[PDB]
Amino acid sequence: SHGLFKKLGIPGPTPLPFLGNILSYHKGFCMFDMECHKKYGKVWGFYDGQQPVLAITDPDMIKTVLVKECYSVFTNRRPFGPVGFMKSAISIAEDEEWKRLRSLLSPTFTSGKLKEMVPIIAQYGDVLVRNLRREAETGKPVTLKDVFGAYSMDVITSTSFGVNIDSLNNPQDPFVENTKKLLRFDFLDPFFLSITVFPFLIPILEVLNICVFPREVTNFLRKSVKRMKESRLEDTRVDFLQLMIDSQNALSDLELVAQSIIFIFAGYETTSSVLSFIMYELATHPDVQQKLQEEIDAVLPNKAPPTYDTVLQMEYLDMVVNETLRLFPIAMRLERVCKKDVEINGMFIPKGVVVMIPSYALHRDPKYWTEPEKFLPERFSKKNKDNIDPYIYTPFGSGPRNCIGMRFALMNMKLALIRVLQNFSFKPCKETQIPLKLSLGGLLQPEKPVVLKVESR
Ligand SMILES: CC(C)c1nc(CN(C)C(=O)N[C@H](C(=O)N[C@@H](Cc2ccccc2)C[C@H](O)[C@H](Cc2ccccc2)NC(=O)OCc2cncs2)C(C)C)cs1
Ligand code: HEM
Repeated sequence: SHGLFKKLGIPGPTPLPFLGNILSYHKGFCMFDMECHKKYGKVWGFYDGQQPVLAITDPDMIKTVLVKECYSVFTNRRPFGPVGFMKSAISIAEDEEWKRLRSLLSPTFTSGKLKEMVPIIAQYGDVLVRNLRREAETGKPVTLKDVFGAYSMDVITSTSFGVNIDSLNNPQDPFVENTKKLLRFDFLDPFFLSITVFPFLIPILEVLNICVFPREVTNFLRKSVKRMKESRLEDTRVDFLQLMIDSQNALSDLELVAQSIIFIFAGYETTSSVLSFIMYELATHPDVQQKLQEEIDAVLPNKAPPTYDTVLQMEYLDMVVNETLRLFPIAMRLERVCKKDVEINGMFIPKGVVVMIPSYALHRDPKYWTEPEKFLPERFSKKNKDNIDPYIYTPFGSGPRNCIGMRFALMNMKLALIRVLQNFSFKPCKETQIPLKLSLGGLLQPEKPVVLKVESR
């Protein structure tokens, strides 16, 4: 296996027996991707254990695997460990299975359904400002992840299940406590390092009922979803939950739970993380924060409530969101398994190979971005906008397998940002880590929580 890239004429770091190039992930795989792009150029290959991983950076080639040949050859993501029943979760499912889950869940975020959620989200936006104002009162340092996380949990559960768990008023909320423990992918943990280097273990762990997701956490989610499912079949809004309930009358019970777990995690974890990164960038760039507040005041004079339409009018807010996602992409890498031998744009790719798009590296690539390490919202303005390649910058992925919650995530975060900024200003304090350093974990997260001071306007 370790002689594949050598044989095909593809550059790459020399692999070690059994480990492949996995030890290079000691200072984060993003740095590894950066160094490989600089050292080897437009394409290179490395090995995760025995698994060949081909990294591509050419726009047209990226478009070919993410869009053109999605259903035909690059249909699924890389298997990543024992998943138990979560094998049915849409993001983990493959081929035809994934195809039906996709069409089934697709109606969830139509433009019409998104608009209906605005007032629902607003209730939580109001509680968010209230909680933050308390922090502004005491003047104590604020851990963004907690407050923004509770807001995110409340929003995803209400809009998806029509149930208000009121996380914004219950700090030890079991939903957040459990969800934040759902997946702690860490290469320093022997379990995750082992299954990544030796995939043959996966089948064995599945028999043993050993899962990457803690049994205690999934049990909790399973019970929680059942409860909410009941409250709906017993009471006298077509939402995520309804869509799945309707299918049952070919979706099985655990299967419905599997999708629910994906939505809860994405709505809570992924959303609150990006909000934290955005507020960090705003606190360390007062001119950007000041300028953003002015746009909001101009569009919504005297703290007027935001609306679906006015959210879309805010050009700078959108430039700020996009720029933060460029520097801190939750998708540090995008991947597709090559499920059959094929050539694309002049390059041959053997079956079984994992094709990887080093997003984090491409976003900081000194060919497409001047001053790549700088937070400059202007690069996304109408003027410079069209000069950004649609396949170099894909924070939500692209093609048939892209983020199904993209429009909801952008709308929800923007609603939060608006309410918060039309009431407060965030400033860095003593507990604020600057520069901000990312953890080496599998998911996009800073090493120490982002802490900031909130001041009332
Ligand atoms: C060595 C290798 C295995 C590793 N790769 C990475 C980066 N890459 C490329 C990944 O595909 N990492 C994977 C991942 O994020 N997979 C994903 C889609 C994706 C791809 C790239 C960037 C962001 C989202 C999806 C995985 O099926 C998971 C599994 C899961 C279920 C419940 C709670 C947490 C996780 N599904 C979700 O996390 O959906 C949540 C979300 C929805 N939108 C953004 S995240 C895994 C490790 C789970 C980190 S470690
Ligand atoms: C700012 C927040 C978010 C970001 C940055 C984001 C980003 C991504 C990315 C990069 C992928 C991988 C796509 C690919 O491989 O091409 C993904 C997949 C997915 N996301 Fe998100 N996401 C976010 C929020 C959400 C939310 C809130 C939901 C749902 C409510 C959601 C549901 C999904 C699903 C189900 C998938 C898998 C799609 C499939 O396999 O068909 N995401 N997301």
